[PDB]
Amino acid sequence: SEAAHVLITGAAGQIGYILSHWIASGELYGDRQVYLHLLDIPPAMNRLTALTMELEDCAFPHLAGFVATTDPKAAFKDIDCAFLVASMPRKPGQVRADLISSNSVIFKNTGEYLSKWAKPSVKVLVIGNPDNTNCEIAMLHAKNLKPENFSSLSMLDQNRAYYEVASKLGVDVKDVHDIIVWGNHGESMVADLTQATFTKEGKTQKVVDVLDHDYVFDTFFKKIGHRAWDILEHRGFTSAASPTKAAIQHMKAWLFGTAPGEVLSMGIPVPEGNPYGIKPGVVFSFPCNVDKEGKIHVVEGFKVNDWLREKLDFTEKDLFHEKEIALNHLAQLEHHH
Amino acid sequence: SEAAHVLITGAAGQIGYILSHWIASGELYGDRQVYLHLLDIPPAMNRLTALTMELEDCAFPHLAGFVATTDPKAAFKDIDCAFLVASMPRKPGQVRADLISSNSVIFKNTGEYLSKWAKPSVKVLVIGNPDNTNCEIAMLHAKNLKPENFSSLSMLDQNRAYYEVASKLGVDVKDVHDIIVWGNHGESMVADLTQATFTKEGKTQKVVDVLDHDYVFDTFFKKIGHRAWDILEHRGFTSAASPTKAAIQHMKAWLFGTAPGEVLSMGIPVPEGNPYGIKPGVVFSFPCNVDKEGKIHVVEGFKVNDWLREKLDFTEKDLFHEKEIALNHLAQLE
Repeated sequence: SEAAHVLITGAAGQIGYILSHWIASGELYGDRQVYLHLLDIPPAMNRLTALTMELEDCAFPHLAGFVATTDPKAAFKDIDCAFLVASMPRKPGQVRADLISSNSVIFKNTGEYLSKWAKPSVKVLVIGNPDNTNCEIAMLHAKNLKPENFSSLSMLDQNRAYYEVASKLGVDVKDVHDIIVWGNHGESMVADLTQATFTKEGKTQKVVDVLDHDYVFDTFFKKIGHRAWDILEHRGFTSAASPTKAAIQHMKAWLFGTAPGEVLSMGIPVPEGNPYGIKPGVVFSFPCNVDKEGKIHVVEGFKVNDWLREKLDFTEKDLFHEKEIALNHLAQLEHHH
Repeated sequence: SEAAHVLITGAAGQIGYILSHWIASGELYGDRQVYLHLLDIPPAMNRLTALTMELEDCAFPHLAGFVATTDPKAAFKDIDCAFLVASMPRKPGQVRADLISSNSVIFKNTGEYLSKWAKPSVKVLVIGNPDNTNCEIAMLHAKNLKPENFSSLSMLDQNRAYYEVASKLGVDVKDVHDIIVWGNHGESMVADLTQATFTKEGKTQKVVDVLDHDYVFDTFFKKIGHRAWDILEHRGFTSAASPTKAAIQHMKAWLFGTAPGEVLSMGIPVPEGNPYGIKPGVVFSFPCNVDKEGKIHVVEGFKVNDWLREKLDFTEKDLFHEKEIALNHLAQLE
C-alpha cells in the first residue's frame, strides 16, 4: 500500500501533539503507513519542530514521513483525511455571533484549499469550534467536493454522556446502549437518553424508566453542558486527550466501519431522506453507523417523543441561524471590498 | 479476567497525562481491563482531578476504574506493574552527586512501599532520573521483591539512535538493525553502532563501514546527547510523548515477550554470568529480549571490540560510583 496522507491543522497545539503521535503509532490506519501533514502558523513553528523531533524519536514503524508547514498547498496536497482542529478562539467581549463570524472566513478558505488540493475522496473531520457551522461553511466553499467528504465531531459529548450515565446507574459503559447526542454544539445540543437502555444483573431496562425525571431532563444536561469548564478550572487548560480520543474514534469508524450494534453520534450534512424530520442545509449530529465501505448512515428506528421533537426543532432552528450569521458576515466583507 | 492494576507516579505531569490515556485505551494489556493507580504530591491534586475527568470522558471500555491519590498505600496496593516517572529534579546550583543523593531517599521509600503493598509479581519500570541508580536503590530496599521485578528505561535513547542513523543513511528505520544502548544514562551512556547493519539495494552492510569515523565516534553521540535539550529549547517543555511511547514499548515487551529478531535496550540488574563482562551489583542497559513468560534475557552473540570494551568499562565504573554516592547518603541519614 501507499501511505495514507493525514492532515492535522493547529498541529502545534496540545490536541495536535497527542493526535499526531497516536496516529503515527498505527491506531488509525492499522497496518498501513501514514504520512502526516502538520499545519500551523509561523509563530508556532518552533513548537511544531519540537513535535516532529518527538515523532522522529519514537522510531514509529507506521510513520512513512511528515511535513511541518505553514503553507496551505503543502498541507492539503493529495490528503486522504483531515483533522480540522484549528479555529479562531472567541476574543474578550465577543459573543457567539462574532465567534461564528470570525471562523467563517477561516473555514471558507479551508474549504477552498481542500477542493483545490485534497484527494476527491478526502474525509474531513471538523473539530474546531463552532464545529457544525464551520463544517457547513467549509463544505459550501469546497466546489470539487461533496457532502460525503465532511463531518463534525460530537463523540466527545457522547463519551461524556456514557460515562455519566453508567456511573449514575452503577454499571460499566459497555452495559449502556443507545445514548445519542443530536443537533448542534452549544446550548442547543440534545443529550438524548430517551432511547437508552442498560443491563444490570441480567435485567435490561430503559434508562428513563429507572432514573428520576429531574436527573434525566435537568441535572444530566447541566453536568454534560458544563463539564469542559470544570476541567479547565482544575487543569488550567482545556481538554486535549479526551477530544483526541473521540476524534480518532470517529475517523477510524468513518474510514473502516462501525461494529455490530454500535451507534456513534456524528455531525453530518443533513441527508434529504432522514427519518427524524430535520431539514437539509446544515450539519447536524445524528445517531450513525458506518458501513465497510466508509459510508455514514443515520440509524433508523429511534423514537421521537414530544420532548425530543421540541429539542430537535430548537437545535435545527439554531443551526440554520448560525449558518445565516456566517453567510451574512462573509457577504458583508465581500460588499465592503 | 481480573483487571491489571497499574501504578503511574508523577501522574499529574505531562508524561502521566499521556501514559494514563494510552494505557486506558487498551494498548498495554490487550483485552484485559486496567485499573489505574495515579499518584502525585499534594499541590498537584487539582491537576490530578482534571486528569481523571478526562479519562472518564473517554468512556474507555478497558478502564475498570482508578485511584487518584497522594497516599502511598492506596497507590501501591496490589499493583501488577508500575511506571516510576516521578523523581526529584535537579535544583539550580546542584551537581550530580546531589541529584543522586536527593533521589536516593525517595527511591528507598518507594522500594519499601513496593515490597509492603505491591503484588510479589509486580513489574517495576524506573523512568525518573537518575533512572539506573534510582532502580538499584529501590530494588535494594524492596525486601520481599527480587531483581526480576525491576528494570529501567533506555528505549527512548535506542529509538532516537535508530531515527538518527536511518536518516543519515537515507533508509527506513525498519532497514537498520542491532543498534544498542548500553550502560548508564548521562554522559557515560554507550550508543553503540559497532554491531549495526542496514540494507539498501539488496546489500546488507555494517553501519561503521559506510559512515565516516568522525560521524560515528563524535558527531552521532553529540546529536543523541543534545537531543533532549534541543526539544526543550523548541517546545518550552521537556519531552513527553516520546518517553511515553518508549515506556509502553518496554512494558508491553516485558509483559508478553518480544518479537522474533527484536533487540530492545533495557536497564536491568546485571545478571551474574552475562556474556559482556559486566560486574553484578548495578542496573545496566543491555541488549535484551523477553520470552513468552515475561522474563528478560540479555541477547548473546554481540561482539565487544576495543572501543566498546573501554566504553562499557567506563559506564560500569560510573554506575558503581553513583551507587556508592546513594548508599553513603542513606547511611549517613541512618
